[PDB]
Amino acid sequence: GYVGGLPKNVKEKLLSLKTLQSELFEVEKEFQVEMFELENKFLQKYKPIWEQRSRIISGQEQPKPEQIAKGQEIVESLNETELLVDEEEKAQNDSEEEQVKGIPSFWLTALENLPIVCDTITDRDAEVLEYLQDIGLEYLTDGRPGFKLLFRFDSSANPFFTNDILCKTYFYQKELGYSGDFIYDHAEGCEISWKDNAHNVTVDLEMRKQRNKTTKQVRTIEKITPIESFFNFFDPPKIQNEDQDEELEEDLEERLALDYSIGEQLKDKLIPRAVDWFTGAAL
Amino acid sequence: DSGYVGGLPKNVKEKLLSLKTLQSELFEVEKEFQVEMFELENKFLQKYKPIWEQRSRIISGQEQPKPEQIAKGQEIVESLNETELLVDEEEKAQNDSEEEQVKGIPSFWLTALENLPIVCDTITDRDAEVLEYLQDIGLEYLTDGRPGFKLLFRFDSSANPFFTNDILCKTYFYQKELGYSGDFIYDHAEGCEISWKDNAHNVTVDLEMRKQRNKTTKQVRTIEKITPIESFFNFFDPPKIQNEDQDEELEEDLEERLALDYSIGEQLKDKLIPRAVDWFTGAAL
Repeated sequence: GYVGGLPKNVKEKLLSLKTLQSELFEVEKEFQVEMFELENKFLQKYKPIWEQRSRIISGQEQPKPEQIAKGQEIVESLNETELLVDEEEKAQNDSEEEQVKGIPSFWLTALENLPIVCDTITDRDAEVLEYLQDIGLEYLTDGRPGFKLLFRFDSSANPFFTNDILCKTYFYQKELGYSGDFIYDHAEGCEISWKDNAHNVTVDLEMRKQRNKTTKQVRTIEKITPIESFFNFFDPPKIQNEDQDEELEEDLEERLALDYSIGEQLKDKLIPRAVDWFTGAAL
Repeated sequence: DSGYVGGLPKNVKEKLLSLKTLQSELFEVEKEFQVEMFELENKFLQKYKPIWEQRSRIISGQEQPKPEQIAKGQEIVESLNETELLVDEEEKAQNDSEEEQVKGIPSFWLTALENLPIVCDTITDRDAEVLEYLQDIGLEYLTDGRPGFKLLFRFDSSANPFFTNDILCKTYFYQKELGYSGDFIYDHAEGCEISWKDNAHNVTVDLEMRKQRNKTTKQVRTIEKITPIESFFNFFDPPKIQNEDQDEELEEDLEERLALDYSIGEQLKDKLIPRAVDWFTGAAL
């Protein structure tokens, strides 16, 4: 205030500082573009590792002796001696071992250990998550900057929906939010092609067969009511803000905070750290 | 669950070991990514250097704004709300001879630090007295030698009465390996020895003097005593370790002092200097 009340030398110097602030903001925009470029570059390196562990998880690929030995040495260095093999386990025959190809409930176990997301999982969700093979992540290059999430389900054996893959998208605002980070814009996601309502874990179901007391027509009914589930992660909050959504926008904002927290958790912890979160060592 | 872990078939344990190996490879990739980020950040620090130097010249009064920069600032003021800078008729009547009697921006950096939440707690009035002579706050990235960043504080020896050092700097150091989350993690920090002009001006100590005809020792003797005290300039001379005392005393020392010190260093580096102006006016809050 008084700095404005100070002579126009001080005001004019502040004006120059603000012009330099705008120029610095331009340099900052350049830096942000550069760091997203670098992040994409190294995400291309992340993807092979994540896909490899996903193939191991689903059982689509097998380990190798050198990898097992390296993990042995690392675990001994980690002090997490629980993973260590014992002779009683060695006694198991191959016929006993191959009864399951992938790690049972790998992701479900990992998501159960993960702090916030585990609260979202219901029993039917847990059963569904058993068919979850992989979680993949991607960055949005066009238009608004943002990052996208992918899940792969073995839809062939999945009894609940035909969606081979589900994708979830996040958006950021146009300009650099203050403090030189990117702040969120609303999110969008897929809709699930449930095979039927009984198998729809986002829904609880009622069956009714009736003869209408008013018209005396004969009818059989299939009825639906939505419920909370891990897959409420999809059907994300509709819009950041719009005139018709305001009453919805209350829930959209709250669920947006929660869903951004969930996605941030996935992005930083789970997809970059899966093994420890499965084993619980990440706790 | 230990029981479930035991239940894991030997094949499943082998697969888990392979997965942990993959996680280690991921940590290696994260190391490479952090190296690239550090180098790019150094490059854009080089690009920031001109603008920061120019604003420093403006702050010190060594340079005067041009009408072009003035008009651009006026436009940016018309944007959002900064009409505090819109110059009024009463000021245009003034003359540079009257205005330039105060050259530069009084207490620009001291004001900037005080608005900064965490660090301002450490600054005392005795520290503050030095900070009016602060006219620059600079960053350096320790590309050579141990990784980390160094902070630079500048003064005028001919102006300040406290020390003969034109520049005071603080340093922070990282471990050779990344943290678990993939971010950088810390090593012991170090600070400069302040070349105080005299102990009386020195602000990291409180002193007392006595004189005794000590019959207990039959000594006509003069004595001096020095006590460390709390002050922001304790931000320099950070803690160090000695093995035996380390595990009892410096364990808690490292638990507390290092946490506060790293928090303050990162807060300066990230929040303050890139927004050196908004923090001074307070808009950066």
